[PDB]
Amino acid sequence: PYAAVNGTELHYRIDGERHGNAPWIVLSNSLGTDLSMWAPQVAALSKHFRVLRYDTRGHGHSEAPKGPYTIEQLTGDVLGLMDTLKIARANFCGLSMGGLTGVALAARHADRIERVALCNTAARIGSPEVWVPRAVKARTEGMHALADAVLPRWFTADYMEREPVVLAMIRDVFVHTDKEGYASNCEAIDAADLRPEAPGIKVPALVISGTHDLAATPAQGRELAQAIAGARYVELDASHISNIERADAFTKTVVDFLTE
Amino acid sequence: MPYAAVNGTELHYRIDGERHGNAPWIVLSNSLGTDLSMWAPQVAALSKHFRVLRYDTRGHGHSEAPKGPYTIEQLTGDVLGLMDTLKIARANFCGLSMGGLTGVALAARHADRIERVALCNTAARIGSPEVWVPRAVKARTEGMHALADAVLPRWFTADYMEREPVVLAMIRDVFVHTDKEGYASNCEAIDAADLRPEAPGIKVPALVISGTHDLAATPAQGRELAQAIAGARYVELDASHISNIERADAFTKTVVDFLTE
Ligand SMILES: CC(=O)CCC(=O)O
Repeated sequence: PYAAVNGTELHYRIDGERHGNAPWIVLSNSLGTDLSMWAPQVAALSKHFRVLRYDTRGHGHSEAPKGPYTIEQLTGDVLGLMDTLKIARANFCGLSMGGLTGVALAARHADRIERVALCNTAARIGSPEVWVPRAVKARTEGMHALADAVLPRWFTADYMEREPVVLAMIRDVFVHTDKEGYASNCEAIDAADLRPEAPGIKVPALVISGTHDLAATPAQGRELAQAIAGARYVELDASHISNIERADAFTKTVVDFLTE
Repeated sequence: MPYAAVNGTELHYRIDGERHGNAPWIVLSNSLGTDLSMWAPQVAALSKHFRVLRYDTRGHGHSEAPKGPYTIEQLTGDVLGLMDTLKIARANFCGLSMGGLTGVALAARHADRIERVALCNTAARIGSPEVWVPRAVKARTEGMHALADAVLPRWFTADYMEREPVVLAMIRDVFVHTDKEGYASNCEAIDAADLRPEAPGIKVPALVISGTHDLAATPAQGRELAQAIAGARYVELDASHISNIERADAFTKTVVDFLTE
């Protein structure tokens, strides 16, 4: 399944009661992942929602158009996807760059968003010292070279040692991400600072951060939550891909929040 | 992502290791209801010694699901057409379940295309009409969620499943999103393939890996397979049917030492 959205082709995947009547949840992935990263949440979510997952532009089985990409393109893909599938309004749960997209969507397109879960993210993620070298390395050396540095930021060393099959699966998706699509998203993320509009988010919002997350910090998640009136901040004992390392605690947090 | 139009279909494939290097090739072939992510625990170790080709079997993953039923000849020709497309002249081959079955066909009917074969959680005749006929009906008329609850417990021991809920969820996600017609047509292929008369004809070094808890393809069938094949060797792992996941480390080691001996 693929949807032509902005003259760009996105791979997507639906779970839950299709004939049924349940609210939608849209899930939005981290840089260097694909929609498989949400597999631990799919069962619980499916009990309450129709679930829409997709591969972000430049990722997974989606197209990689010419970059640099921008936050507005990443926001527009989600809206266009929902347009295509005739989803008038949905809950939204995004991780890292997925959370950043959630910020833009919630601030600017609340008529399309019911509730927002903003996970392992910040209103402004990283800095040019992170994103510029990362995009050069991606472009000039390929993704295999990048995995060694990036993957340790995603999971604690204990989790990786204990779970070499999960790590190998996640690493395989990262290392096979289109290097240009990857760099072009590095550019979108670096260019995006949504700090000015976080305070304009008026939908119910949950911010999840990982205690051990160095890519988007607990301080950043608290800053994001404090900007949003009524936002709830939850910290998990995890690093950056918290929905995997702490799947049960993540899933329970998000489901409880969304079914309020 | 990479696709090749081959044998009258389109297959999604993936290459690891230096693709223009000089290391021998290895082609991996997946189980029914999986996609090429199932071999992710082996990729790192095999990339050290080999150029690695993985692919989504027809009806699976991101490959096309053409009109079924499928046959063991379509499945074999798929591997061959992919190799041909990549200019791969010969390769080691490691297949799990229907992948191991494909590997028996390939090693028997295409010895010159094959270096060494690892035939994993498999048999020269897998299951029986009493399993495959209702399976195909169920997949086609009820969809894959229904099948997942019956099939998945046959792939891992209870304890692994309890200990490894993230691995299970990811494997289940691929299984439940398999095209149902694609899956049923492969059921038909496997049920029709009885490679037992052809196995004694295999001329290349073979390794047979079986899981002591595998009910879908048994140790006993693993031994018969190994005994049909001149010089084949048999190794049994403390696992059920998807042994390259449940006992990844031992599986990897076994396959690597055998293929590089
Ligand atoms: C791989 C599959 O879907 C069936 C295997 C079995 O007979 O249990």
